[PDB]
Amino acid sequence: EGSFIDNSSVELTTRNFYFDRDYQYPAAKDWTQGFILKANSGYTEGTIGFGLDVLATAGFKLDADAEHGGTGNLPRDTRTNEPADSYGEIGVTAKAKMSQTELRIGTLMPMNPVLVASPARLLPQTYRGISLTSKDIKDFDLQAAYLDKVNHRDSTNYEKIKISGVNGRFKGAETDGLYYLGGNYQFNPALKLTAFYMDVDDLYNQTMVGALHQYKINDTTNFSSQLRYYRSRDDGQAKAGLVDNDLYHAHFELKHQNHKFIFGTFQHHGDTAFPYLTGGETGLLIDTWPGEFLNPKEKAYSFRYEYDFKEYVPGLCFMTRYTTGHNIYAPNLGGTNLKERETDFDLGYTVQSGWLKNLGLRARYAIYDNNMLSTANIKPVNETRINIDYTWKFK
Repeated sequence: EGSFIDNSSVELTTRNFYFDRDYQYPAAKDWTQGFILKANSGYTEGTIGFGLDVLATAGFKLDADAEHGGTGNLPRDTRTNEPADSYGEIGVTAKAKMSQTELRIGTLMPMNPVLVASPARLLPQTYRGISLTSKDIKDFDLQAAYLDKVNHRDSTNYEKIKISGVNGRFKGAETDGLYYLGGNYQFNPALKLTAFYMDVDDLYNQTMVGALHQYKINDTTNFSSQLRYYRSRDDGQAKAGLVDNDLYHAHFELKHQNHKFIFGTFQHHGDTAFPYLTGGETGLLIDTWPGEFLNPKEKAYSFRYEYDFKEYVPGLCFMTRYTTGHNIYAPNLGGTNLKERETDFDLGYTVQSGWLKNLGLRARYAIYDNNMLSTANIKPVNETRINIDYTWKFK
């Protein structure tokens, strides 16, 4: 009984994480230590191959006053509100696969343009469900899933999925489950086109379409164009209320030598905001941090620089971004035509290479403001994140 175990991988990340959200509601602030264990067995020999994945996860308090609770890093007692001394999920996934087409059941971590299990706090959020995925049809990279429960990043248990009522944009309310499906086509070597559909029962459905385009000029000098469209609405009884949003997101990139230069825009049309699920973020951006820019009717613009430092220090890498929003419609929260500001700074040192393969060191700072009412959930804030990740590889 060889492959299953000869090919198994076994990795253990250790993170030390400091999170502080300060306003001028008190600070939401903690210092925490994490442990993430992934064991994915190889595949059994045969026409069909069988396997077993394991996620084992544990967080511990280091300094965390109860009055600064509810960052996403520790759960908190629903009687007393103390953030826990410690906590841990154990999840398990089965696998089957012929060719390059696989089928999974149990803990899952979807990551596509409509849906993202959340990496953004100490521990990941997971769903449970069934996926199917396949690259066997030529040029098509596909995925589908049916998901029925969710385990949060700051919880221990599988709950029912539900929709965020942030800012009063929608009545929060829970579903029985959701599916997605889509993937993408490679049209020709420069161009690549994407399509998804996600139906969340009695809550909302969504259409995503898109296209990425590559164009090179030098060895050092490079440029891409991505144009996406998202049509968000109601499946059946619509227990959330009205959902009527059309989003257009264009995103361009010029890389020259070690520098990048990036422009984004969101353009919202319709009567409401762009909906999403609780305990996480969106499949729109890989991160955009405390400010999110999804208010109803909003028009927003984003500018980004990056600098890779190979020349001086292999592994070192820097970023900064200015993001502005407007014609924002929230009469409950102080007006039509409101606005949002953010300034992000981000410094990542990661050692690929060497005997410290996989050692991470990272600062992130954000300065977010608005002119909306103090009684909004998304509130003017200055957030700090520092983390120290290392990973062992036992096999």
